[PDB]
Amino acid sequence: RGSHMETWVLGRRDVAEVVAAVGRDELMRRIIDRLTGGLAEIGRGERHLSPLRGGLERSEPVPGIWEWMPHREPGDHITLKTVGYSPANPARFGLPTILGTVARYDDTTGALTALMDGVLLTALRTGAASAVASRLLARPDSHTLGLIGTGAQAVTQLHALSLVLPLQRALVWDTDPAHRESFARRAAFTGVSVEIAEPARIAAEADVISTATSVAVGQGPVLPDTGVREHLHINAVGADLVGKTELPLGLLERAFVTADHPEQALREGECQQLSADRLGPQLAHLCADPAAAAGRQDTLSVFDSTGFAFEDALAMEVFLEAAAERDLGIRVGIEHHPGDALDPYALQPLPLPLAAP
Amino acid sequence: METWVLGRRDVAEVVAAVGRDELMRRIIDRLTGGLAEIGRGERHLSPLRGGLERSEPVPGIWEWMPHREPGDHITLKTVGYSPANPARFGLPTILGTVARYDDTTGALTALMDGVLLTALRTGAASAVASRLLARPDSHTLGLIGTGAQAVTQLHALSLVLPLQRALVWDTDPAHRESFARRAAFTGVSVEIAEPARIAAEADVISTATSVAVGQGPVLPDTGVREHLHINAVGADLVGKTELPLGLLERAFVTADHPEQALREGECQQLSADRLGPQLAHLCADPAAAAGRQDTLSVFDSTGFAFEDALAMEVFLEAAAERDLGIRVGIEHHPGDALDPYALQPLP
Ligand SMILES: NC(=O)c1ccc[n+]([C@@H]2O[C@H](COP(=O)([O-])OP(=O)(O)OC[C@H]3O[C@@H](n4cnc5c(N)ncnc54)[C@H](O)[C@@H]3O)[C@@H](O)[C@H]2O)c1
Ligand SMILES: NC(=O)c1ccc[n+]([C@@H]2O[C@H](COP(=O)([O-])OP(=O)(O)OC[C@H]3O[C@@H](n4cnc5c(N)ncnc54)[C@H](O)[C@@H]3O)[C@@H](O)[C@H]2O)c1
Ligand SMILES: N[C@@H](CCCC[NH3+])C(=O)O
Ligand SMILES: N[C@@H](CCCC[NH3+])C(=O)O
Repeated sequence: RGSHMETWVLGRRDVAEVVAAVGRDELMRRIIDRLTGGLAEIGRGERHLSPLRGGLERSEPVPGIWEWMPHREPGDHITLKTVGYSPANPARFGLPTILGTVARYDDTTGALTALMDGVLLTALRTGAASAVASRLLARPDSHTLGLIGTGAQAVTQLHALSLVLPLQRALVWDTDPAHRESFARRAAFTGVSVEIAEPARIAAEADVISTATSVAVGQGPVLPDTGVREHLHINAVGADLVGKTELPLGLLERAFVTADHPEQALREGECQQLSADRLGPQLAHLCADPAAAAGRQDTLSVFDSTGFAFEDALAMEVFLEAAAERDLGIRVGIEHHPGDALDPYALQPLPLPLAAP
Repeated sequence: METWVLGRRDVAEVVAAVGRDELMRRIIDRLTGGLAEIGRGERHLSPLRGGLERSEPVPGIWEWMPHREPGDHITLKTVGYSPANPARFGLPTILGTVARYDDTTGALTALMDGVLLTALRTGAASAVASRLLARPDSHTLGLIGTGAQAVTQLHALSLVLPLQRALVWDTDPAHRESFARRAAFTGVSVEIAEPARIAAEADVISTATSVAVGQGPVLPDTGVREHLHINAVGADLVGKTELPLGLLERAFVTADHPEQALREGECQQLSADRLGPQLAHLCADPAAAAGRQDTLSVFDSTGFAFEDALAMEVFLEAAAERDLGIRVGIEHHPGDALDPYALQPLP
């Protein structure tokens, strides 16, 4: 742990190479497996939920939030995801709405040991979480997926869920016609047929639904309370600003609701709409004991998804394992570790030339 | 767009090209101007920092410190306090990094060392406060704690006050005995002296210790020169203080960040209504300080992220001028913003 040590940086090209080498399906399966196992450890009391995430809300050019998401594994390392939600990014800047990075700090010394992209990782672990929850709460013969919001998360929602359920078709809606019209192309690699459908038809026909929209505060719901199939399972994934919800209260009030992180869901999930005592067991509890969801595949269920840093730490480990196996990334001395630990000015600039000019 | 990364080597090169005094002055100047802007209501204090307490190896904390300049950028310092680092690992107790994110898009635009930058802006803040609240003819500086921050407390204060000597103490004999050579570059003579003597002879003191919660105080509850000014710089865990209560309770106290001070500063010992005007208020109206040079004063320093934003800008200006640093594509920006898998080209 001496001063010599440096930070392992995985850039955009290294993350691409992991995907190419491992393959999209297998990478996602790995992340599903890792999350499943980690959530079960939480459910058994072996590990703790992450502290509540925090952020700085920004009103322009459309309201969004930039957040910090710490998770400590005592004695090992601290993970921090720094992540923005800026829902004008695609149309104004050609950038994703969700832009972030994930860092690892040594628990013992506090040294920054690794840093990587958070955009891909976030999309993957968020799809994976919906898959963990849906494998438990959706009918195992579910064939039709509904998606409300067909932006970036929708892509990994469909992908992840196609890996745990025998999906054959997706019925999809977005309030931006261009975004719903491009979804078939973005979704084609999954082999799942895509059709555009209005929310009322999605509600009526889907076996499982994911909502993942940039709906503004107080502008929900995004799925009307219009008649749904009895066994419907919904992943409510949209999460950013306090005040943002996507599901109608009438539906939520008659569902079995599992939150990823109950205290956080009550603040910024659909559980904003509910009292604490109406919540079913949390996702970690279901992972430790799937029968705590007994019977809930045949009745209305909702997985309230907010995202928490433990999920990022687990996904990051999957990337760092595959990247280490292929020798990827670079090492950069970012942090100053002075030769004399008590002398901040003990720096080492490049030596000066000796020869006469 | 890619992230501009300034590592230890680039930071060393800034110091070598600009020089230590000049770099410190720039930071003093930027902070003085920034704090005065806060004091006029043109800018605002950072939100309260947060952290994760760590019990081992000895109690420490790893913290996150955000600051937003709306429409411009967001700064985040991530910083550990791990006071076994020097002796166990040869690492500084304070280890961190500073990142900048575009406010509009969220994108990570710059990343740099936080170790040097922390020590500089922390010295600078004491200099800002001391120029206001110490006697202008102050000749004797006292330092309690002679580790990393002491070096920049001395340097910064030597630039703003006519200091002739530093009386110093550390509970680790090796740490006090090495201080004269770490300080030599400042031209201020160093003498090792016990806390009772430092308390009684200093014109200005900075306390900057890794004292544990429940340990200390680091000066005795004694009589002091009437005009004594103290910078209380140690700050880490909730619970941690350095000064005796009887000294604090008869001082005029200014905090860098009053809410933060009340939680993790000397002001943890005081009720909220005993804090006086904050540092930014004095910076915008130096006349409010001028009567308090001749009676006991304390600057309660915790550090806040605005200071890190300002110091980082100084470094980025100097680095751009010499085109230092590298560019790394860290964040994935997919060719289609709505397609996370659009990673093309595959390697
Ligand atoms: N739960 C988690 O772990 C997690 C993680 C990542 C992102 N998120 C959240 O998922 C949501 C979507 O993120 P993204 O990366 O897909 O954003 P995106 O901008 O790529 O896609 C969101 C889409 O929602 C559409 N939309 C807005 N209002 C709508 C409405 N009323 N009905 C239908 N569609 C609507 C937009 O037109 C856009 O296509 C955000 O709230 C984001 O913060 C959650
Ligand atoms: N802005 C701020 O106010 C700010 C910024 C950086 C660091 N700090 C804080 O300043 C303190 C010191 O940081 P550092 O980087 O110099 O750490 P360091 O470990 O380099 O030096 C601390 C020194 O304090 C000494 N010490 C411990 N207990 C003492 C006692 N009772 N009396 C005298 N000396 C004692 C130690 O032996 C050590 O040499 C920490 O609390 C740190 O978190 C505050
Ligand atoms: N400003 C709020 C945001 C909470 C997180 C919202 N997803 C906070 O820091 O507490
Ligand atoms: N655990 C506390 C620590 C505050 C920072 C102390 N200097 C928090 O997150 O609020």
